[PDB]
Amino acid sequence: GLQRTLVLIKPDAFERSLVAEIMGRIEKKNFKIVSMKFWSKAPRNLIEQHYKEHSEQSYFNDNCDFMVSGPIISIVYEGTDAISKIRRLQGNILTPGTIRGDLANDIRENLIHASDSEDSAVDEISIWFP
Amino acid sequence: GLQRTLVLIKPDAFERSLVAEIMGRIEKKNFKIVSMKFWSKAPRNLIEQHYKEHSEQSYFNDNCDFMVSGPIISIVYEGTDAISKIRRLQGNILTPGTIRGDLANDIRENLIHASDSEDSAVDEISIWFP
Amino acid sequence: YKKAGLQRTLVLIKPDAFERSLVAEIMGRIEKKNFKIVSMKFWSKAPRNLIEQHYKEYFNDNCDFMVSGPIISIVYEGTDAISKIRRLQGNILTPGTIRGDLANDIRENLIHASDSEDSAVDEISIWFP
Amino acid sequence: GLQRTLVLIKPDAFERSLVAEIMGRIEKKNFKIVSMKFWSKAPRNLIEQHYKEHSEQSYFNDNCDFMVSGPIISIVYEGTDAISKIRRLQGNILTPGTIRGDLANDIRENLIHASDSEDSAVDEISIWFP
Amino acid sequence: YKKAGLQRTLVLIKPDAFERSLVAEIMGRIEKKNFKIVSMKFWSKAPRNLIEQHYKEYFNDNCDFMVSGPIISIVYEGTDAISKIRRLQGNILTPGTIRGDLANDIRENLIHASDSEDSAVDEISIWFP
Amino acid sequence: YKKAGLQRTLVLIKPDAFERSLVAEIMGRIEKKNFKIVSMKFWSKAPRNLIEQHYKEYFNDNCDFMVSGPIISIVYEGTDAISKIRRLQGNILTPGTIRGDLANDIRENLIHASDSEDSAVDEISIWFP
Repeated sequence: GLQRTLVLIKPDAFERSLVAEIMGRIEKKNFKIVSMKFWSKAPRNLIEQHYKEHSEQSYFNDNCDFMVSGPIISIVYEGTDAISKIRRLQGNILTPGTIRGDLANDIRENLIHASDSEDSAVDEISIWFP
Repeated sequence: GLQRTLVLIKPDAFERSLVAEIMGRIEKKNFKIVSMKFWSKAPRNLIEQHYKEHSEQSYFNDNCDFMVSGPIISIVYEGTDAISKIRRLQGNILTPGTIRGDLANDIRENLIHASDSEDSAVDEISIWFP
Repeated sequence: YKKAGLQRTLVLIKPDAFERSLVAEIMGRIEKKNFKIVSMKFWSKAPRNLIEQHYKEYFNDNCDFMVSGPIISIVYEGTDAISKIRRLQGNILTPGTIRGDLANDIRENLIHASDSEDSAVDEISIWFP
Repeated sequence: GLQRTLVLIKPDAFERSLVAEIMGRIEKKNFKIVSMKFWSKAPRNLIEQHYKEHSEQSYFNDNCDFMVSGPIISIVYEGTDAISKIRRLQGNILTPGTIRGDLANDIRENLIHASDSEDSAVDEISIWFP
Repeated sequence: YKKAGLQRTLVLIKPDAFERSLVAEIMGRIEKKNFKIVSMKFWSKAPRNLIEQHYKEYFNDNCDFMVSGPIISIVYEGTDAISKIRRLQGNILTPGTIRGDLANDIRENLIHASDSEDSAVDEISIWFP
Repeated sequence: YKKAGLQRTLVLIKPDAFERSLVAEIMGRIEKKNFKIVSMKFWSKAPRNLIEQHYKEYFNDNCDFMVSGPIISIVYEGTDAISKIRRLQGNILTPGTIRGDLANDIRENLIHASDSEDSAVDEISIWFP
């Protein structure tokens, strides 16, 4: 059962030279790249539609400022249970073995975003890959 | 308390060039290779005695076809709590940090098999290493 | 984004890299050498057109390989980027290099990097007008 | 919220050539080295003040003998939630993805020690870095 | 199993590799170069006999090392496998190679690879009759 | 601790290595070549003094870099350690080496290793009297 999920490689991954290292972990898990776009500086409006459900929260503007402070890469990966499986690779900073667990230490500069559900994926994918 | 467990490196590991990568993780955990046999194409009868407890299940024939579609390696590792420890390294595809968690994405082509118990180990070891 | 430099070069990550899951491995070596990405473009199957202009010099046989699977064109920036990355690409006989460590075929060699300032300019023009 | 924790790289890491591999995992998690001391052979009295809460336990002398059988490195790392985060990287031998999980197989020769609490950290840091 | 080629060579993964836990590291470099395994044999302690025939040319001192710990003999297949793998083995002074990156001793050098077509044939015969 | 040898050399892990989080990566390559650590010293900011004596030969510009961020001085021991580690350090153009794979600047080059027996002795004296 193939699925497609959207993944974002945040500006901090570029600053810390962890782009290849992050994509590699996903690649080694056997997921394929269907679509890919490189953003030297993603358009703010595009960032705000993506994080719109956090529109009423405190760090919304900062997270937005951050997502626009460096290049970004948006990828559409394809694979079996891709959405759930990749969301797990991403993990969290308190779980070693995952991407955020082994490489991140901030809840804002967390190197990567992966769709968390089917709806979220279809919406997220339509945003960066209309 | 030393133990010996049986490990199988499945055909997909060869197709995907992950043989060294899998053995390395076990090696780095400090387990030693006691016995090793390389099978360009393991004999089907040997495969069926090994998966005989699944003899009445749907994917039995397919899993069997798969295990005979490429080379295989059978290894007997030795170490403290080897059986339980290695079974954990193997893990599952939903748990990053483990072998199946970081490299597999199918419940059939799961790159590796590790004995799941003492009895299973003694029986499995007598099968590939009579 | 420190990486930045005094030279711009074109890199092509070939289909075989995708089939053998070495895309990251390859990009990692360049990234660790501290070169930055200026432009990047992914093609599920680069246009027959561009492949022809690029190698415009068994021509059709290789062209077929470069069009089979997907490719990624990248523009790297850094000091002496052209030469340095070329050395990273290396060849099938030189261990320590990308082709040296990961490839064993003169056509299916995983990656392409501009060999000269002239090449780089034309190559960047073909993939990034 | 920065914190400082104390970390010890045990003699076995040296024997097994895993010093860089262990420090690398901590480094990649983005923690910085504040202080560092290399001990060809740490002084026994220093080892006993550190493991003094185990003074009445069976393996106390052995663990002590071991900690003095090879070189050791004491490091003070600094980062956000450093104490808790690094304690997690260290993990245990039953949890792959962590340092002990991927590289250790003995509860004594466990390659690394990381402070387990703030008090433990302040005390441990005053011990090796008075 | 694409790897396949036009040449067959013999590799010996020495005891020190096992003691230093570099067996996988070593096999990985060859596997990433895309060479396939044809034959493989593990010896908890290769026969004194075979060690003698192999190096049949301080002879006894080295023979002792090759018989101390375990060894793994492997037959690799690929285009120009003999030469290519030999270059991967390299030497103690050449970084980027197996011996170059991982060894620092002329006897205890982790791995052996056939140096020529003739050698390869005889070596494969000794370990894989 | 087998590593041990017949030669002693001095290594400096520069500030850029810390900023780019390559300290372990660098130390790992030497450790895998099986060299052992004899002496080691971490400096949050090595003394202006020592930097001057070391390079005592734009002098002030480089001295500033070596004093900006932290550094780690290490004394490695092994057979032919001086030469061998020097080769591991290599240069910006040689892939497979530390500078070859990870650096792209003649000043900010991540690591320093004694180039000769004489150098090694003086360098070890400056950082480890």
